[PDB]
Amino acid sequence: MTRYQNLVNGKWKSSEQEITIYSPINQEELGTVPAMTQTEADEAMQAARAALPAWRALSAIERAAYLHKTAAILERDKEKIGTILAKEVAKGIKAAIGEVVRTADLIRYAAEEGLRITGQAMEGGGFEAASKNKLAVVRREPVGIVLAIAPFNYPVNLSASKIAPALIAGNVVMLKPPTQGSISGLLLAKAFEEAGIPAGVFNTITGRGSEIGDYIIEHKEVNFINFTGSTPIGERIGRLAGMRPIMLELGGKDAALVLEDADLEHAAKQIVAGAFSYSGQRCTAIKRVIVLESVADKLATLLQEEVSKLTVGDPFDNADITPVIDNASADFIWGLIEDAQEKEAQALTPIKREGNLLWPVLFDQVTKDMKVAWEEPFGPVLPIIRVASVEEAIAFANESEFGLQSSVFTNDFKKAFEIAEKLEVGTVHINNKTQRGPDNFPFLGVKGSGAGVQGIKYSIEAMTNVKSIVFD
Amino acid sequence: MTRYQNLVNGKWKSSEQEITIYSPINQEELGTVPAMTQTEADEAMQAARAALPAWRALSAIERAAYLHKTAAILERDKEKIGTILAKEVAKGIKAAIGEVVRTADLIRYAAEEGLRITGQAMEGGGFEAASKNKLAVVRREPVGIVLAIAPFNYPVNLSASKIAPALIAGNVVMLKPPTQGSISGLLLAKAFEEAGIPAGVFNTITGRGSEIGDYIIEHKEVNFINFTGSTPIGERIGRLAGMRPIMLELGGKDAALVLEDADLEHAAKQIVAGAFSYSGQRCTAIKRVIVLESVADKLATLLQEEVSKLTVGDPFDNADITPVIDNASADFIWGLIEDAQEKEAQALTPIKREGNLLWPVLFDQVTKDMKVAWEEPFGPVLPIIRVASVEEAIAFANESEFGLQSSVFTNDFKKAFEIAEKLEVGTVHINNKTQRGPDNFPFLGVKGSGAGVQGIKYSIEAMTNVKSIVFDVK
Amino acid sequence: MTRYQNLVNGKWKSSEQEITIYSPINQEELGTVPAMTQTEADEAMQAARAALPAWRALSAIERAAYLHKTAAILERDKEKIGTILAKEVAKGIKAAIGEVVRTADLIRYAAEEGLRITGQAMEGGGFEAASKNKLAVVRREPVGIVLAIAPFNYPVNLSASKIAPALIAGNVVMLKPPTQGSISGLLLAKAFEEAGIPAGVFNTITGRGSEIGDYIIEHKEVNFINFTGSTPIGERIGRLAGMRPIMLELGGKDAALVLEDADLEHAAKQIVAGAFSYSGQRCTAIKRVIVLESVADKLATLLQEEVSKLTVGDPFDNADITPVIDNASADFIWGLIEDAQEKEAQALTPIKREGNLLWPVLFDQVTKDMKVAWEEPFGPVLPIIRVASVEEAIAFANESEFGLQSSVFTNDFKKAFEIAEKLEVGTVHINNKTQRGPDNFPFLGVKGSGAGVQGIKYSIEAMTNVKSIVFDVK
Amino acid sequence: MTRYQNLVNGKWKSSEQEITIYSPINQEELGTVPAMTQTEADEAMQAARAALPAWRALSAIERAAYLHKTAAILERDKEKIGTILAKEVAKGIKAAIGEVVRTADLIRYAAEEGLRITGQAMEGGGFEAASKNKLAVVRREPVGIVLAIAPFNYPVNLSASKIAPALIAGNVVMLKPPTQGSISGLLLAKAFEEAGIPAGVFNTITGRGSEIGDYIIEHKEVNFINFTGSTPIGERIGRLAGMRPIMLELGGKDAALVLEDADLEHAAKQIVAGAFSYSGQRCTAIKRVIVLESVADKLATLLQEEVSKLTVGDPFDNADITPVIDNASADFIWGLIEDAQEKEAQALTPIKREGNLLWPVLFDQVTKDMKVAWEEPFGPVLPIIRVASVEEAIAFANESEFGLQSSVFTNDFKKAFEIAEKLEVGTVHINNKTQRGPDNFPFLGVKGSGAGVQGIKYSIEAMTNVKSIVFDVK
Repeated sequence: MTRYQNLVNGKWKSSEQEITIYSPINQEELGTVPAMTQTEADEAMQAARAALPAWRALSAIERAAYLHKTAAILERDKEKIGTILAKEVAKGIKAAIGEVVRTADLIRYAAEEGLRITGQAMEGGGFEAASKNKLAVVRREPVGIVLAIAPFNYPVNLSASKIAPALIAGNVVMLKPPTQGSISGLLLAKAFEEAGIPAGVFNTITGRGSEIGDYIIEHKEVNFINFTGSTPIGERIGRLAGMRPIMLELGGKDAALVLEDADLEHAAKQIVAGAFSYSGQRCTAIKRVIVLESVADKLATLLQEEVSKLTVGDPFDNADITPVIDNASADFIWGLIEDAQEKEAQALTPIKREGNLLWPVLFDQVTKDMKVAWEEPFGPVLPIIRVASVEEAIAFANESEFGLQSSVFTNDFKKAFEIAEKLEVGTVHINNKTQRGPDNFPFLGVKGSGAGVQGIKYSIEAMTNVKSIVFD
Repeated sequence: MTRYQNLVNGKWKSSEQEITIYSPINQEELGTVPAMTQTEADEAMQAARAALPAWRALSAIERAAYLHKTAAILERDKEKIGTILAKEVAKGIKAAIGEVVRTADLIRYAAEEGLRITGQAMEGGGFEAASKNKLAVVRREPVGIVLAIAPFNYPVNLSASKIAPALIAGNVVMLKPPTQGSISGLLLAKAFEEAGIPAGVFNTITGRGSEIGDYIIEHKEVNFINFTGSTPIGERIGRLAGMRPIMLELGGKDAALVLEDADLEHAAKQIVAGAFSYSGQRCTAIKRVIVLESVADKLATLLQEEVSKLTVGDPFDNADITPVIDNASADFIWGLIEDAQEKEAQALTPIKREGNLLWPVLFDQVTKDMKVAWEEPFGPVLPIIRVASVEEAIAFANESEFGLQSSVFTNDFKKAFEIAEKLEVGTVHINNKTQRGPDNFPFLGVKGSGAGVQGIKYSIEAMTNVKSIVFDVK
Repeated sequence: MTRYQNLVNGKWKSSEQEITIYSPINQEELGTVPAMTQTEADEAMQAARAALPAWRALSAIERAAYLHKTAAILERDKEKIGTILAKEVAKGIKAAIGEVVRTADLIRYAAEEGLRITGQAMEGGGFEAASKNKLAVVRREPVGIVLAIAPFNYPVNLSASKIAPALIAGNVVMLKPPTQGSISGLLLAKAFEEAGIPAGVFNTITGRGSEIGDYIIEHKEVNFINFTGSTPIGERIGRLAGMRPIMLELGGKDAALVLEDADLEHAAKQIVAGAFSYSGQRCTAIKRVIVLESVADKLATLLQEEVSKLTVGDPFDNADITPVIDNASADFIWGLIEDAQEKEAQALTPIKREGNLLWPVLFDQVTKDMKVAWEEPFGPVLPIIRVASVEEAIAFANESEFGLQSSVFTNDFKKAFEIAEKLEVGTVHINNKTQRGPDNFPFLGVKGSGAGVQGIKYSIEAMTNVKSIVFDVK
Repeated sequence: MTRYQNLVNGKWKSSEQEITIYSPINQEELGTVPAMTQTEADEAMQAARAALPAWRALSAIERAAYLHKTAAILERDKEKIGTILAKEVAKGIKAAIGEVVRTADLIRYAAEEGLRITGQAMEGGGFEAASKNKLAVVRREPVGIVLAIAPFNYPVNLSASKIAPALIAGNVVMLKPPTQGSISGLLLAKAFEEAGIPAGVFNTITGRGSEIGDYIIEHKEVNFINFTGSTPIGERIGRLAGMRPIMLELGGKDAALVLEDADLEHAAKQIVAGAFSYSGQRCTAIKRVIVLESVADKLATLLQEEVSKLTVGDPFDNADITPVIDNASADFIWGLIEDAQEKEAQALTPIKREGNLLWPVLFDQVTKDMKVAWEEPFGPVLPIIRVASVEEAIAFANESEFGLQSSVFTNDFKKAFEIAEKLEVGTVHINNKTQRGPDNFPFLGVKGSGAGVQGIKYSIEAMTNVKSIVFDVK
């Protein structure tokens, strides 16, 4: 048995109690991570508070050098990290190695982007002539101790997208890796520690949501909460964070609005790739197709073909559809499928289940009464909703309680721009699948899909405070 | 007996139950504002949600034209608005007219600044080569409905600072005027309605807090809370908002760090002019003087002289020290003064209380144990703190619960910059009093002084969502 | 016998000699302007140099107040300015009044844009760790005396697009109104003097290009040359300026690339409006149609139908084509037409001339051998050029020695956005005619079509110097 | 006898004739560089024009990768290029190694800077309601072929400061290394070719100035000229470029204004370090001390001690003062010293010459009538000027014909910031010496000291053209 331990104040620490992690594919005992106690979690935050000053007292280029060394150590260990990440969140082996290398690239970009944050030198005289001799120098300072909470679906990539923009800002961070995927967060901590980052600048917390989960969020040293997860927990984090600054990125039901003049082969390929990447267990995925009744039949057949050519197996065979993360989620997916299937929705793809591994289901003839039309599954299920006009498509898309992303497949671009401006959403992709995209691109969700704006530049900006120095 | 009404959906409505306003000067009946209910608040919110699309659909220059007309009408009626404001919050008559003028300037600037917001057009090829043919046209969109809960100390200026940056961005607003100062907010609504602002884009909500307060501040149709007020109430609003965006401007106890190499005459003038303005009832006022023991005696002498030159009396006599707004607040300042007196603090100025009319009190020899050294009085009392080192001064300043603004009074700007970067505060004024400043300057409070960055450009960017459209530049 | 004067040092001065101005439509005496001599130009430069400091030492808000007063006076005299402008450069009355209104709006926008020029505060610690405690406050200061040389096409709009963006920056302006249109530049000067702009801040120089034309461009007091005109004079004064900053706005041969999936009725209307507005005498006009071979016949029919509805007459009837500015230009345009006609190009519209008044001529079947395919006519002539593929269209468009603008008419925007990147122009309009456009938008020409970037923000930026004030914050 | 070759299409060519390079230290043989003819320059131009589309096409990550590899190879061969550079320009050996390291750092910063270049996305709503639905995507495009010609001062660093910004912007470059320092530029080209930079995107041109040069500047294929050198040559290049964009960095007398309250001990050290780094042969070195008469004697004594500490000798052994670049410059500096010595200026340090090696000379009592007070010596001598007031100091500093940089040694930053706004320079260092600085900081000269803004971001923005793709959104 491999026993992993938390990085606290530059040191490795085990707790009295431990948590054992099991593969979502084999249920094989994968390792063990410590289960910390409220007191051991205070010690970690006191270490962070004590390491804050000497760390934000460095120049940006030195801590950027630390980040670059971490990225190099990550990239040389891509297979070692990737195989256990694949084992732990049931991800394809090429996909896991891919996110490790994409994480290294994200860390490099964040290091060189937080290294160029310039301020302002505002003047006074265009507002009043009595304040004409007052220059204000508006620079930007770290918020302090940033607590990053990572999702299971990307334990290395979303955690790093939280860590690195904080660290380059002069900002001490504490990571809480998810319960399923804590080994990956601890391997990221291993890379950070081997890079030589000072003691207390990067710390990890592992435990059970019952003991230290809400305690670390409501702590006084914590200055910024950066959370990725689902809306039930995001609502709590928003309510009990207080007046304190937060960044939440919760779920979404991204719609693929397909119109009359649309390249339906391109639309079908892009929709299936987006919808069934990582079994649909990703927040930025197409989770409903809203297509006009004129082209809906051609689109349905094309989608059926694309979904049929998807391989459904083991992660290490690089299957397209690997088993979902646990049995509770598979039960939720099966409930959504049963509700849709008993309400007379034609299933264009076979519906079958072997434990966690459940087959991609493509539903057609979906109405407003089936729950698969409204709820985010995180499973390989894709409803097809048929509407009469583009106005009904806009109304149906905007009737969701979520608003991350959308796709507006069409051929007229003034029409796509009109539709994109009418969609209550954060990002509109025209003629493409929804992505978190190049990570310089902004990433946000509106309505109940999040709070704050992600992306490297905006993440670096958000975990900082502006300070004006006003003189004559 | 004047009965004011609420601007709801472009029409003046009144409720069957009304609140009476009494001037803090004479306790004279000053008017009567509606005290409306849950359902009337629902109707106003529905009117705004219906008024969005036709107002979001307007171009920026048309929305700016409405705001320019509002500012012209506000400059037209300086004396009427100013007299009613002076009566209602016990503010000097010359400073009430000045607040109306500053409000008109603020909303002109907000209109011309919000019609000038540019998006980004970033590319993917600098991040990775597989995204080289990808353009994100990232622009800005309204949040929707904005609550603009305003404070008593500036009912016209600090409500327009929330309204104008919201309306120019494409938002529609609910204004909740303060309990004491509601008539001033309704007069600002008069100006807005007379400007021809479309129906439902500006709405006002007056009522008893325990009825239409937490209700409106947690409605599902509210998209942004913009609140100025007290730190406890700000805590509750950050709680009740949820994951909705908020701007909170809360209290602050601004420090005036005075060092040895400091021009003590200028420091004394700035400190008194900052501390005893509107009887200490601002949030960016000097509230602590932290001075090195080397120069503390000369500083105290100059401070005492200039506090003594201050005028106490009637607002219509343009007195520097007008009555405070409540009996409860007057009792709060009295309790702080009593705690300082009982604990052997050297009062350098007479302590008097003729009703609401507290007297400007300059306390010296203030220690860490008195409450006046740690609590925001919103009254004309100014403690003097003595420290033996600049590090000790920085530690004492950073022990505060508030982080709004601070002054460093010195002659060496290199060390002034050092101290300024060491102060846990939002703005540092070097050799000058703290102030909300040229409203184009950023205005924030770290710690328990608030959440969000204010200032005209910053407020326009705050009440606005990011929308990016990503497509292939093939 | 109306006599106009030059605004120099806040006062009006006439010279010994004069230039008589004749209407391009009636040849009737329109007035006289002074023919300044070199020493008078020196005195205007000296007045400007003496007025620069106190103008620089104002607030942006005060200079903006001056600019706003000028814009109000301009909009007050719409018809008085517009009638004379139409008489002097043969614009339509509606066109001339619209020009004056557009200049008023441009001055207001430039005023409100010059108030919001923010500098940056740069740190050295990102570049190297030895410079971490070193901060650069990089702001922007006026270049000094800007000389604006205006065109005849827009003698009020393309003169205020140089003066207003400079006066807001703190720069003093010397205006050289065009030879035809000099009355208009002195009528704009009257608005600036009635506004009350300080003495020396705005001065005018009307003379002969032989006596005071390279003398003013080669003066030592001039710190920025802002010129709009034709490419030969632009080449001359670009070489003639030396190291001094210049902004050249020269000619263009804007192409309308029309593709097979284009909406040909929209394309035809857009092309005709752009090509024959002000009878082709704009720099930013469609000067050639590069239509693809498949849709060329249908596009030519639609183009012929819409060129046949254009009213050819006099200004005061608001005709579409009015007489060209002078006889030399009519002769040059006639030479281009004759060359095209003898080269066997089919003329789709009648070819007729009545003095300066040329009828719009639409040429089809134009090859690269005809001079109308390459040379800019500044008159009512539009060649139609047929190509086999979009590669040949792009090659033919890029074979010109002028950049400036282009219009790609198509229905696939990922194709228009790909052709736009291959076009060697400053601005590509997609499914619309070329235009200087919202004056907030960038306006630039590449190749031989200009130097520098205009647009209100970029004009304000370019006529300023960068000043960095690096110090230590240790 | 090493034979060096020019890089063109990724291949090394040599010409028939060649120029021999002699070290300024001992007139020793360093090698020969090609002396190409005008036809070979045409072939290099054509190679770059052919390489441009494929370099423009590939993404910014890929160009940045090439630049990063060049920087790594420069780090690898510090010692080789360092020793060759020290022999070639009589640079101190540690100074030469340091220049190569700083060059690699500049390459890396420019590559990472070029990825972040983001465009605007403008709307027309706030200028006009008519064009509310119009959106302009304003991005940035390379000029084409950039011609960078380097100085002898820093033939590796001031070469790279032109190569890297242009070449990350998407431009292809060809470098004309100095006559004395060509071997160092060819070693830079060696690093670029070894990194695997594509063929034709980086070319090198060496030869006699009277043959290829001037022809090189006047070529039709050159789109940008980036020159650093002397003011007389830069003025010729400004005339000879025409309307094409240029960026010129020329000489300067960086004044050191020392005031009453200045920390004289710190000012003396800063002044001597700045004035005598590389024995006076920098453009941004302080070449002139303006000091108030009351503190002038103490400042002069401190300056004398600091100058006496300086070591004179051989570049190996790391002498502070090393032989000047050639004998013509040694004669020019000696003529300036003779003129100063003639008119009763008291030298505080021995005047002494050993052919090419000059001793540092600290002159006092320098007046307006001596040439050393107004001519740039590019040699180890600085004058001290006595003034009676701050206004007199500012007037004397602004009588110069050069802008560039200047230092104000004081203790009141509010006074220094006021003197900085009145000094006609590009950058003003408060209480520190003039320097090109963290290369992220803006570097500009304002009057006869140059044209354009350098600095890494500013040089990237200068090498590029604006492009708009205005289209309709509704």
